[PDB]
Amino acid sequence: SALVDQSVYAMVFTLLCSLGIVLCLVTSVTVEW
Repeated sequence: SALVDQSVYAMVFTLLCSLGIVLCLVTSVTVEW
């Protein structure tokens, strides 16, 4: 969509990044525990 939905596309990207960061923490700790 760089050459052309939403306007601020980074909000969902940041939320997806936060989900990825949070999920990485959850996966690592659970395996160790």
